[PDB]
Formats: sequence, structure tokens, C-alpha cells
Amino acid sequence: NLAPLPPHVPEHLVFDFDMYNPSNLSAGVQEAWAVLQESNVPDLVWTRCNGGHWIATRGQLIREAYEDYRHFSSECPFIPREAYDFIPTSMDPPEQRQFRALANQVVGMPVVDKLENRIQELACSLIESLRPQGQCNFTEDYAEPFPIRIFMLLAGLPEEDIPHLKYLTDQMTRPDGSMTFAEAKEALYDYLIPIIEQRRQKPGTDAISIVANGQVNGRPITSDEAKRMCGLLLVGGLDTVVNFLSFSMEFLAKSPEHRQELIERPERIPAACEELLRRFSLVADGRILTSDYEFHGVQLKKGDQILLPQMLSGLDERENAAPMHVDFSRQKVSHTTFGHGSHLCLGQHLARREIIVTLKEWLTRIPDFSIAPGAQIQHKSGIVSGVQALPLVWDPATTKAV
Ligand code: HEM
Repeated sequence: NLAPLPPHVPEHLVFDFDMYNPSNLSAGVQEAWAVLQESNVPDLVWTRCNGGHWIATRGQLIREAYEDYRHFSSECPFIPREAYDFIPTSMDPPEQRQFRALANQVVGMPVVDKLENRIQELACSLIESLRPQGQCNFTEDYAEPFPIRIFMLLAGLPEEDIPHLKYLTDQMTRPDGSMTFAEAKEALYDYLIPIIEQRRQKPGTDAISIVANGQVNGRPITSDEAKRMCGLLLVGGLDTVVNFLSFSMEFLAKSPEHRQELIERPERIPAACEELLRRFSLVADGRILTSDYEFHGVQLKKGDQILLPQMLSGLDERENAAPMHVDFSRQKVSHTTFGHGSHLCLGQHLARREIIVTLKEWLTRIPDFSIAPGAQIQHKSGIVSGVQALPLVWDPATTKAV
């Protein structure tokens, strides 16, 4: 199912990469995407998969396109072109600036600094519950429960609401069929709306209270705007963190030498986090052309979609030498893992703290662990690439109890 080549697209630029099922997937998802950076592949290519779209394959072009919001609009940020209404995903500057500022009040650095110890306590509780078992599926047993619990903390929501909320967010990205995306989204709004209304009347210092009482265009934020922002604050931090933590733990389970480095020098963990963010980058979003535009010698047409994979910038050998090698001592770790330009991840500070806290606590309590005997780790590819499951094993006698 290749879409017919639009007549403005020259055949020599055609490379039929399928972002949802890349051909090299069993070799690892980052490796599968990195085929776009082989020397026979232009900086900018067209694929006929998934409706047909451009792909920028190099960090220079990926960065430039994210900077040039006048040409590359977020109005349609996903491939393929086909109910999504979260804020401020689909907004271009200048509409976007006010909403970002508000979201920044609830997940910005000062909030992350205040929450850090709570995040650690949560990580500790999860790890301690798994420690004596000598095994887990890390993706399911630690990664999945962790970010949703951090959201409940950030948003001041009771833990009793977790199973239902997690179900709704799971339906938006991995539907079992019980709910369409639109139904899942509306159920999420059914949940958030009463809470937003109550906290407009009786505010706390939690994220929902702050969003609900925010100001837009010199007037109060509307309930519709508030639910759409809260929805994004919820979903934006789930699959990205789950899968990223899984890539990192897979690598650490498989590379005892890198693991030992962090055991011996825990102070290097924040730098290691940055290098892992580069090597195991996982997002691939896009933009839509606002007008006909010649970009690096290539004629783009108004309405063309362009995939601008955040994942690829840091894997580009032009940005980082020997880019598939993990080296926690890199003097310059170049990446766009959290994006670039006006939509740069608002959760980047929270995410890094989640990653660093997880690694610190896991290496403290369970320093020696491996991939389960016999297991082969499977990746998945898409807008957020990921790990299907991560069976880990360890000897409880080598662990340190709480
Ligand atoms: C490893 C973890 C994460 C990664 C790799 C990541 C990646 C990204 C990227 C690449 C973007 C820009 C998308 C684009 O330009 O189309 C983005 C935006 C965003 N992220 Fe994250 N994210 C992570 C964690 C989080 C967390 C923990 C939160 C919230 C608690 C969050 C909330 C958001 C929001 C609200 C936006 C939209 C910003 C805007 O449009 O102005 N993210 N994220």
C-alpha cells in the first residue's frame, strides 16, 4: 500500500521507509531508523508509505525545520494525516506561547525540584516490591506504573483513580477495541471536567488547580482549554517515559561494563542519562507545509507532510562521532530527544529526574541484573518507538534491602 507519487516529487528522492514497520526492526529500532543515514540516502527523502510524506534524515535539517514554524506547521503533527485536540500540540507560535508558559508553571524545574524526593520514594517502593522476586518484566512491573503515579502526585489525584485513568490512556495509544480514540479522549474529559470545575472554586497548589485558574488572552482559561492542556500533561509523560526507561534498562542489562561504570561512579549518572537520551531517542513527530517552499534544494508543496524524527538528530554521525557507541564521558552530547524549537518538551525536566532517580535507585538496590535466560527483546516503531517487554533476572542475595 504505497500512495502514488505526487508529481512534484522526483523519483531519485524516493525511499519507502515505513515508520510503523521499518524493515530492520529485529536489529533494534534505532538501528532500523538509522538506515536513513546510510551514505546512499539523501538528507531529505520521500516515502510512499503511510499516505506519502517527506522525511528529513539529518540533524541539521530536522533542527532547521523545527525552527521554521512559519513553513512547517504543527496543525497536523502526525503521520498519517488521520479527534486529537490536546493543547498546545497543534498550535503554532504565537498562539502557543501563553499556553506553554502556563504548562511550564506546573511541570517546570522549580516543581520538579520540589517533587524529586516523592519521585524517589515512589521508585524505591516499586523497586523494593520487586527486589526479593529475583525477576520482573521491567516494562510492565516498573516502567508502566511509575509515570502514571508521578502524574497523580503532580495533579493531586487519588491513587484509587489509577486503574481507570491508565486504562483510558492505554486506549489512546494501544486500543484493545473497547473504545475508539474519541471515546477514550471523551472519557478522559468526563473525568477531568468535574475536577477542574471544583478546583476553580476551591484551588490547591497541584497542577490541575494551577491550570484551571490560569489566564489566557487577559481572560480566564476556559474549561475546554484546561481539559485539553491537562490531557496533554497526562499523556505526554507516559509512553515516552515507559519506553525510554525500557531502552535504558535493556542496554544496562546487556552491557555489564557500562553498568559497572555507574555502580562505581554514581556521580556520572546525570551525564549517563544524557548519553542514553541521545542513543535511545524514540520520538518521531512531524509538521505540515504551510506553503510551497524550496528547502535545501528540494521543492516542498503546500500541504505536504514531513516527518522530522527527533530520534535521528543524535544518531547522525555528523552530530556525534561513532553515534551507535554509548560513552557516558562524551564531552558534547548532541541530540533533539525532547524536540527542538517552540514545542520543545515541557516535561523534559521531570523526565530527566524520573530517569536519573530510576537509575540511581535501581543500581543501588539491584546492581547486578541480566536479561532473562533465553529471552530476545523485541522493539516496536512509530511516533513513540518502544520495547515490547523486558524480562530481567537477578540473584536476591546480591541486592540491598530497604
Ligand atoms: C523521555 C521522556 C520524554 C520525551 C522523549 C519527550 C519528547 C517530547 C518531544 C520530542 C516533544 C516535542 C514534539 C513536537 O515538537 O512535535 C514533546 C512535547 C511535549 N511533552 Fe514530552 N517527552 C518526554 C516526557 C514528557 C513528560 C514527563 C511530560 C509531562 C509530565 C511531557 C509533556 C510534554 C508536553 C505537554 C509537550 C508539548 C509541548 C508543546 O507543544 O509546546 N513530556 N515531548
